[PDB]
Amino acid sequence: MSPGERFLDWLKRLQGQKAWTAARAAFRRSLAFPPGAYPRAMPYVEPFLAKGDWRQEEREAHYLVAALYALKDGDHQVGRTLARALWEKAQGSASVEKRFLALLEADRDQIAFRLRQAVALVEGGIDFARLLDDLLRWFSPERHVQARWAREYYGA
Repeated sequence: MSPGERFLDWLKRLQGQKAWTAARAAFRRSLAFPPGAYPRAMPYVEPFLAKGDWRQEEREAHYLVAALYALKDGDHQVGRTLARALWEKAQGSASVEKRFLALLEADRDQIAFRLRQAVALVEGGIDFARLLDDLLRWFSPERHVQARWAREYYGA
């Protein structure tokens, strides 16, 4: 499995437990703070991160995805990437495309905010496994993830 698929399994397992209500509450509330900076969400993510070796930016990626997953009430739709979901949303609103481009152009200080805004903007579920795999590689000098998102958007 990929890091994204592994984390998705973890989130799905959590959502199936009685502790979900509390977990969702923590993840949802964490959207008001920088990823990885909300204490109550930590007990629900650290046990997972402990199984691997991560850099701070990578831990933050997991926290942000958990928060966005909760925002969408765990509606994971394999194959429906955020880029594709944004294209669908843009058909009814041309301005959505400018938000999409700004998302692709976001740097370390803008990505968390713009990603939360983009997920909140689209209708329905998205692929949270691919979302994490992509966020984890977002800062590659090549910007290959960004180019692929553009491919998915204009390809739709």
